[PDB]
Amino acid sequence: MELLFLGTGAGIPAKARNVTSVALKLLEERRSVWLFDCGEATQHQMLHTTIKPRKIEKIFITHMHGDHVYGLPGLLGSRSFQGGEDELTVYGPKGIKAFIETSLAVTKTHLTYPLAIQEIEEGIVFEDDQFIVTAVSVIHGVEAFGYRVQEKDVPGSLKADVLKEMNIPPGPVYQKIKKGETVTLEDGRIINGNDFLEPPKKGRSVVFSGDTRVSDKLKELARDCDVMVHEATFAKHSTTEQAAVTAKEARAKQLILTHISARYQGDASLELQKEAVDVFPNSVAAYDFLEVNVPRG
Amino acid sequence: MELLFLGTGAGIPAKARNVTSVALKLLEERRSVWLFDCGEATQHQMLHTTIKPRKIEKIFITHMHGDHVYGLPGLLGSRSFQGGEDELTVYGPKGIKAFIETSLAVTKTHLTYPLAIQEIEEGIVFEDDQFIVTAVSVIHGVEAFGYRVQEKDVPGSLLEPPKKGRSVVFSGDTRVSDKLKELARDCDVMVHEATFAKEDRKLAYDYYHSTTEQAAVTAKEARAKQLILTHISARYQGDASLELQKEAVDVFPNSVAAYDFLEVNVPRG
Ligand SMILES: [Zn+2]
Ligand SMILES: [Zn+2]
Repeated sequence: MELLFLGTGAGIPAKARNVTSVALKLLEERRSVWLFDCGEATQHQMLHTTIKPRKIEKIFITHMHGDHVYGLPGLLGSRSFQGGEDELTVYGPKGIKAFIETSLAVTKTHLTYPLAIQEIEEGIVFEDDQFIVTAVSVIHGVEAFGYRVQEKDVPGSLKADVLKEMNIPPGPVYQKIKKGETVTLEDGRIINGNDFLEPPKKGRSVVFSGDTRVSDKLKELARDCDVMVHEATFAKHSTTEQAAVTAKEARAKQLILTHISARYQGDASLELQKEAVDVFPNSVAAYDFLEVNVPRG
Repeated sequence: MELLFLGTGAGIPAKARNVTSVALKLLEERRSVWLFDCGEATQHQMLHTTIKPRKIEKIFITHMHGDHVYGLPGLLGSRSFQGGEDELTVYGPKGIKAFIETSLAVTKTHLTYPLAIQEIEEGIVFEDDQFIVTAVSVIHGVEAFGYRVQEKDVPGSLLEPPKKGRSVVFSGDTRVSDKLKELARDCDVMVHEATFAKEDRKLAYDYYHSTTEQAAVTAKEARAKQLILTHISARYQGDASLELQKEAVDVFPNSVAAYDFLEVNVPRG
């Protein structure tokens, strides 16, 4: 699991930073990538990476600002042009449906894959046996959402070499053992499946703020998360400091600041980082193509 | 008057070429720039030029395919973000209004300048005392147009010799069209798509595009003075693009394969 920042700017594109988009790579976990926001030229940034449109499974939009969505039509179109056939779901605030459906309609685009669009509300926006994503209205009167991607604890992996070494060849019995069932082997031995499973893997979690302002809702949303990705500036100081205080109180493990305006160049960026670091040591001022690993434990 | 190619690639963005957009720089003639088509990231390409969003006075869209229009919302947005107050007019086929209006409404974008959207029809789309811009239906499946930008002739100045208006023709996306060559009669510069190589007449037909040879032949029969090939598939970049060029050169000597950031001057003949 890794975060690959495709665009870390704000408002409008700059040679140094494209408008916002962060890729949550889950190749090992689901053979896919999930995108958080999708500003114009996001697919162009991807051309400089190993990420292809076909690998994108989901796209989550935090706010209906142009610098967060104008890259969607193009990305959806390229994925179709390239022959992607897997389903893709877009989650976003009200208006995302119209934006997408109207764009694809006027450009006479016929997708080669199933496309699901969900206009979200505070609560659980997606869940399966592996992950659960919750969305929260961060700022009191704002049509923006923060998201928490929570990887669920993973059942302990099977100690297959030990089984083979006990002369228990791969097959149906492996499934029962995996479930913790007691099994009767071909030679008559009785084996307790649980004795052959490693401890469960604790799920990791990444939180995406969606707005520069902070709140208690943000703090609780990010409680004990591995990485908190926050928008540091408005496209137009204490903001960063507050983000850092929030991460500290929420006990997040790492704070990454993105959505940095042109006003901050070169050293200015490092000063932004320093502001956060003074409160929360493990803080980062993201930059385009930065990649952050999210290890278990 | 110069042509600045911002994006010369076909269908989808490639590291080598971005999707379609050609800037007709008229700084000396009108103190502005006109854009023909606006694919995604056109504004990003502009960041590598001296052209700023506020200097864009008009945008002409050949057809509604994404690689020719997805850059509009961003560009219009940036122009506003940056304080532009001059009117901007966007011309395009039916649906262009819905595309732009929806995009701006869902993002609650309030432009700092007046925006006019003209859903065109074959014929004259714009005319003032200085220019006459005409559109003609081309062959591309979806409703598509080709454009001719005709600078009007002017009397000499206090006397100076008269000035013959220059002309530039844009094919947009299309299969070989007679109406195009007919509209492009005696034009100074013809910008024509060449999505496929000479020997790919079949693929060209199927995807409603043209070949290098077909473009060259159009220029030749229309008596254009210069031909510029654009909308190149990612299958011919680097020196392979030179091969495409040569195919054209063989029919029409004055032919050039465009590439991102290529700037071509349009001299008064
Ligand atoms: Zn095209
Ligand atoms: Zn087309």
